[PDB]
Parts: sequence; C-alpha cells; structure tokens
Amino acid sequence: GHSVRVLQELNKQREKGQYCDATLDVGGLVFKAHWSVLACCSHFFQRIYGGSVVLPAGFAEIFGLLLDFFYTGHLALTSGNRDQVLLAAKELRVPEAVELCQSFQP
Amino acid sequence: SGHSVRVLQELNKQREKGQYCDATLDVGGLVFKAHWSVLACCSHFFQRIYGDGTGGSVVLPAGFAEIFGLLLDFFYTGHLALTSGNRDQVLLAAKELRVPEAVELCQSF
Repeated sequence: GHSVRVLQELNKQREKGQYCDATLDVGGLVFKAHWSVLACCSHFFQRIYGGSVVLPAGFAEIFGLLLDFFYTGHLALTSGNRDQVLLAAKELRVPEAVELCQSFQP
Repeated sequence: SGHSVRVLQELNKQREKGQYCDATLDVGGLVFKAHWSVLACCSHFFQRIYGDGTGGSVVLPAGFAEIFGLLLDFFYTGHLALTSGNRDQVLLAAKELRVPEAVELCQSF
C-alpha cells in the first residue's frame, strides 16, 4: 500500500497548500493542487502548464468533486450533478471522469 | 492495483522524463528530477531542504550516487531493489536521508 499512502499524503498536502505549485480559482473558490497530479488525469492541465489559473465559474459547484477524484479516485456522482460533472470533465479533458459520468447508473 | 497505483506510476513516468518536476537532485554529478511533494512524503530531510532554503538544484555529496536511483525508485514504486550487495549502502543512505520505510526493509532482509 505504498502508493495509497503517498497519494493520501499528497491529498493531505494540498488541503494545506503544502508543496502546491498550482493554485486554481473557480468562481470565487481558490484551490491548491500539484501540477504533477493534475497532469496525471487531465489533458487540459497538461497543456496549460508552462502562475495562478482561473477556471469557469460555472464549475464552482462541482469543482471540489472533480479534484477529490484526482487525489482519491472517487467521483462523488449523483443524478443531480451528473450532467454538470460530465460537462466539466469533457472540457478539462479528464478521460476517466467522462467515462464514469457516461456509465453512471443511479 | 487501483487509482493510487496508476497515479503514482504516472508521476514515476513523469520524473523519468523530467516532466512537471520541481526538484533537481544533484548527487555528486548525476542529477535526478523529482517532485518535492513526493519527496516530502518519504523523507523529512527533503522537507527541510525545501523549506530551509536551497535555491533550485539540491547538491548532495557523491557518496550516494551509486544507490540513490534505487532509493528514489522506492519513493515512486514502493519497491527497493535490495540486493545482497547493496543492502548496506542502501540502509546507510536511508538512515542518512531519513527514510524510515526504507530502513525497515533493509533490515527485514
């Protein structure tokens, strides 16, 4: 379980903003994260990497879910947020997330 | 396996190409690219270097060069190629670099 422990330590790290070279502003919510983790699950983040990134405010409601998924592998889906998460996952080029939303069975 | 396995393998792949790596480890001449975030999870020695100032490149003494890659492979994979011929130069480096999990194995065998 070495990799499980490392990722939850990374997750704990970003909650505290530690070692986080990436700060994301969506709506009015600011999020700390690691570019390296973001690049693992998102083609959009891979592409805009080259300080401070602003994302569409219409994602604020579900951005935390999307990010938790990156650090934990669990996308907090619901019949009520499914279409929102899907739209955000497509735009942010998060392959695994689109698959999860499309296959989602309430 | 699982989600964490896949993410760490990607970060491993990343550093093996110097992508999204914010750390440069210069050990006696051979450099290793890595992620501070991951370095911090396994050793407080790296936590201190990161905070207690060190500009950019981290310069360690050439003594580890030999085994360093192994110790670093362990960070990104959870497995240290503990050979009967390195078991000692690996353990000494683990205690030196302050990597608790690494020493434990060196001892186990």
